[PDB]
Amino acid sequence: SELLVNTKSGKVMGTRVPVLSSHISAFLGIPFAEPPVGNMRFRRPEPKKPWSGVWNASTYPNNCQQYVDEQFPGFSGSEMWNPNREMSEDCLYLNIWVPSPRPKSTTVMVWIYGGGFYSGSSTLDVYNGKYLAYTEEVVLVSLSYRVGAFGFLALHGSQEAPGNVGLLDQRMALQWVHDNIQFFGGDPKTVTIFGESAGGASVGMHILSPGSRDLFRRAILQSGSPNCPWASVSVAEGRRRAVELGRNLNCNLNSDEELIHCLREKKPQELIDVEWNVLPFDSIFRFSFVPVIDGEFFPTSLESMLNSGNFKKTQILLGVNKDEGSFFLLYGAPGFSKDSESKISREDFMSGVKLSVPHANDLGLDAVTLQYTDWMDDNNGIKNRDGLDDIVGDHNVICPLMHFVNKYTKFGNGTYLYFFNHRASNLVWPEWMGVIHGYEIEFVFGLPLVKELNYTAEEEALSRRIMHYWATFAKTGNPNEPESKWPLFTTKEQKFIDLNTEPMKVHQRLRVQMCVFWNQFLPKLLNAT
Amino acid sequence: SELLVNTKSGKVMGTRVPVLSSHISAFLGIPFAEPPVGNMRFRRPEPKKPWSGVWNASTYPNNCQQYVDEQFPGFSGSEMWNPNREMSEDCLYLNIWVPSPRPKSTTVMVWIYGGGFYSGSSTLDVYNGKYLAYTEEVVLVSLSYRVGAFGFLALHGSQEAPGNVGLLDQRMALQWVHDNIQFFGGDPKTVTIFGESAGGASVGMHILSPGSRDLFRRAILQSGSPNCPWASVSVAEGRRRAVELGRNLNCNLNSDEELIHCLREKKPQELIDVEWNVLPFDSIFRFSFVPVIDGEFFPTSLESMLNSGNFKKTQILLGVNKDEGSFFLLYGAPGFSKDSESKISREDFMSGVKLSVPHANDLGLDAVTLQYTDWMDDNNGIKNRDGLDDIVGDHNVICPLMHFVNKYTKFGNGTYLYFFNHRASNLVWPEWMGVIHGYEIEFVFGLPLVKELNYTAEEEALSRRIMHYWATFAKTGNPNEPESKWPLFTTKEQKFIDLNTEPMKVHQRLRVQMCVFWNQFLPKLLNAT
Ligand SMILES: *[C@@H]1O[C@H](CO)[C@@H](O[C@H]2O[C@H](CO)[C@@H](O)[C@H](O)[C@H]2NC(C)=O)[C@H](O)[C@H]1NC(C)=O
Ligand SMILES: C/C=C1\[C@@H]2C=C(C)C[C@@]1(N)c1ccc(=O)[nH]c1C2
Ligand SMILES: C/C=C1\[C@@H]2C=C(C)C[C@@]1(N)c1ccc(=O)[nH]c1C2
Ligand SMILES: *[C@@H]1O[C@H](CO)[C@@H](O)[C@H](O)[C@H]1NC(C)=O
Ligand SMILES: *[C@@H]1O[C@H](CO)[C@@H](O)[C@H](O)[C@H]1NC(C)=O
Ligand SMILES: *[C@@H]1O[C@H](CO)[C@@H](O)[C@H](O)[C@H]1NC(C)=O
Ligand SMILES: *[C@@H]1O[C@H](CO)[C@@H](O)[C@H](O)[C@H]1NC(C)=O
Repeated sequence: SELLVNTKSGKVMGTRVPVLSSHISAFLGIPFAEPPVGNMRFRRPEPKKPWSGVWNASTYPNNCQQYVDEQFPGFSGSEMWNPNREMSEDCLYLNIWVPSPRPKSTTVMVWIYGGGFYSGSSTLDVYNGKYLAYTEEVVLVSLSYRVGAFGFLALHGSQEAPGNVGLLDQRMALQWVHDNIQFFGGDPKTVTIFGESAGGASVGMHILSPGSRDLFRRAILQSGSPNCPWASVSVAEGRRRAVELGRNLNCNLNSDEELIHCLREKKPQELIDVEWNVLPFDSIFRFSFVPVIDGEFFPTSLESMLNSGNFKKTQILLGVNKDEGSFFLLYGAPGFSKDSESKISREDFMSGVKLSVPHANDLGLDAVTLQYTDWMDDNNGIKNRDGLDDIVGDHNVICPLMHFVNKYTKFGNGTYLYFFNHRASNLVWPEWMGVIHGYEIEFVFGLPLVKELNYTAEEEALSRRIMHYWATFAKTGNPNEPESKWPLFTTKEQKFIDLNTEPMKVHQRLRVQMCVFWNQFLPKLLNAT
Repeated sequence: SELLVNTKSGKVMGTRVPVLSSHISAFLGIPFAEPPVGNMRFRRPEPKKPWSGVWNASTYPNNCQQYVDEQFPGFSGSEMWNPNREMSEDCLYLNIWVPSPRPKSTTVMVWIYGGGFYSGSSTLDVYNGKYLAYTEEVVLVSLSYRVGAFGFLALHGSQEAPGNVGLLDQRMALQWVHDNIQFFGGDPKTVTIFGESAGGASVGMHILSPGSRDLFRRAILQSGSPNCPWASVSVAEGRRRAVELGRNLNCNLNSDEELIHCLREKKPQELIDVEWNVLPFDSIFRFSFVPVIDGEFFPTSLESMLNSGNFKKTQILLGVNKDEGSFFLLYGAPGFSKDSESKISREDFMSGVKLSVPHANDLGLDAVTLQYTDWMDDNNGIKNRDGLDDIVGDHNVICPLMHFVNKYTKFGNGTYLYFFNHRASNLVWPEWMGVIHGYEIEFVFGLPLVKELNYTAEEEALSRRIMHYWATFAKTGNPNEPESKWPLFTTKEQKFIDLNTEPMKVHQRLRVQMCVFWNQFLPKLLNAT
């Protein structure tokens, strides 16, 4: 039967799912690791022990334990991102959408979700892979990995909580795909990993880490880079946050063994309740438990790895959205509100700058403020709001990604850069937020093709165009069909294209003026002072 | 006789001079101090001893000893600024143009020339006061003062070469005007001092210095402010440069007395020959012997004086030209030439930045470079050239002046700001230089009214308009006739007007973006690092 697949770990039974007046196969909730529960919490993952009989893969699995966004109860804009399945530490499963009839050896795409390493679910409606798998004839896989303390508590030197285990979960899923995707009709030698936000940083981290490189062929990074200021911490900071977490739960802090034991006896929600109390600074776009530069998963600092060309050399396709920063200003910066135009006063602007660049001294803050202020109209509420939006987006997403693309392109085999600037016609978030962080995902996964979702014909066309770009790239290493051509990004010309409902346009040096400030000047200033 | 005036110092005989098909009286070469020759070199000036008989004031006096510009022999563009009379240390004289018939008590304007405190002559063709005196019915006076080492060698603590003596020469001339202008038909209670470049800085210095304040009523500053980075040095730097000058002339440096004695035995040209060798840095728009913050002429630092409102409170009219920096880049920056378009490479740009901000460390240089570079087109020769032009103009003239105007306006009785951006149709300097430092002078002095000079009718109209603005301001403290109105500059609105052949336009916050960088950010950065 088409819904029955025998893998190296055992047999799995899928289910037929309808999609755009047709059907395909779906194998949901396939385990790729032993449940990281009990004495295994914080530990590196273990491969799932093979099973006898048939594994029922007809329904979505549980979501990992995580902070749940309750800032706007009942509001779909924020709740569509929250876990939509019961949460549980027993959450290491993957999902696969397979075209019908089953392919023999087709292109494979593996999705990595990414809410700042503290949130994410492979089961969100916006991650339904049936549309992409069906439309582009690719085997679509979505994995999962532990987030929050569960996946990133780091007490370097300890083997019980070494850190980066959430990344290792991802790696184990990729290993499983590499070993078994052939049985689902996928070609294990043509696997493209792609993710957004922390998922985008994750993709880049697998490109960097020696132990992950051989597990995939190509990569796509959306609004996220491995070198993002929020994507990793030093072994020392990781340890500090781990100890501080223990302090919040009245744990014995005499030894790593004492701390870990205590943390393992706590219920999942107890860790989540105090998770945010360990951040070192009052800030936005900063998360508590994230990957650590340990000398193992990451041999050396990310910058020296990028500079020496110490990473997987292949083709990459990546880009950013127009207003990456708006979402984070809304959730934490004074003056912003979901139901107002959020015009910002000169004072809230300064408070925003402080929250946006927590690690900066006064001179650094002045440099930022000067760089983003229109001194011929410094009290313009809209300009202050948009200025902060750009500050947060440039610092946390765009400029770190541009640094990565320029460093990578020097050794890579092909780079394609995009700038997504289309605001969906059916967004429920206010207009001032613009093209929000994470909102290119629905186009990548083809939601606009679903009539009931109220997208415009132009948006459906955009989705199809993006899906075909992503799938063609995954298949050939070039988004262009062998129409206007998406030029290759080169060190010299640095071309990129815009992704919107208007006729494609090619541009050059994406926000270069600002990124030179964030990538070259500010770091030098903070280091000299 | 109309050409005979009895002053408190003796009788003087003037001469009738033709002007625009008419005539007026001119009393040229009137001495206001004892010749600062011999043992008086470097000393404070002494009042001229009264004389018996009639002083022949029919011809221009000698010009003070100074460096002579030979960068373009035979070229009028540069030579029209060189001394046009024999040079001599016996140069402390003033010139007066009086309307005919002689007024009884009319508005007085005193011009102060200013080539970086190292050059200047009251006899230049562009300083002919007959046009302004005649056209506006004002008594026009042009004074003189020692420049170079002769007027500013400073060995603080010594009474033989205390420094600032060139400023004291100016003061003595103003004292003479205050005491005797009534006999020429001028009203000593309505004297406006005005000057350009170092002359503009001088005007501001008389506004600041307690001992000069009571000698005039109003002030006009053109392309120069007292706080300019090149307008003054500390007592320590002044001493260092004085000693270094002695070192260049093989002087005994055991004591101030030894050094001064040696310097006084040297011929004037010997000091001038090595004058430029004492600068501390390789730089442009920096001069060797300039005013010193001595605690006497200047009670305290200029900034604390400006901040505490410790200065003469009256009305001021001041402004700048569009391309203040071009002239200095041409004479000293790599890549610039008088006969080429001077497109600058990225490397010469960096060399230019270094020469423009000599006192800055590498971080400071990077900040400047970043601020003036268009990173979407960093190798554009014209943009690099224009960028350097702006850097030099903003740092040395415009931003220091804007800082002065904002500090002054807080305590002053009325401020009028202008931005001169008309390039004369008959300039012989290349087009890339634009509206050059010092080129608004010919319009202020009315040269365009002279047909033989080949100006356009529109330029004649502009000159008349400017002359009437200057004279009406000198007379009433308001440039506007009791036509489009020149708005008052206020701390709040910060309005100013443009001066060109096009219909007057009012603007706000003159180059505020750049000046915040130069006046607030860069100083803070250099101080923190
Ligand atoms: C990506 O790598 C390929 C192969 O390493 C580059 O193309 C090569 O194609 C052949 C090998 O398969 C060689 O014979 C060619 O010489 C080589 N291409 C050239 C002209 O050097 C390809 O250029 C790389 N693409 C990018 C964008 O770097
Ligand atoms: C940085 C946090 C994110 C990102 C964007 C949004 C809108 C919500 C978020 N919590 C989230 C939640 C779940 C998820 O899968 N991705 C993301 C990406
Ligand atoms: C800073 C030096 C200057 C200024 C502008 C020019 C063009 C020449 C200059 N040497 C000069 C020479 C004589 C003079 O009277 N003024 C000036 C003003
Ligand atoms: C598991 O499979 C059975 C059929 O064997 C069926 O009830 C359903 O698809 C799954 N059970 C659940 C989770 O309801
Ligand atoms: C489409 O529009 C209807 C009615 O306006 C609305 O109720 C519905 O929520 C929209 N579609 C979606 C995304 O549910
Ligand atoms: C000085 O005055 C005399 C007349 O007394 C006359 O020769 C001329 O105006 C002046 N002399 C000079 C400098 O030629
Ligand atoms: C006016 O033009 C003539 C002829 O073109 C030129 O020789 C002269 O120099 C100009 N006028 C001046 C400033 O001398």
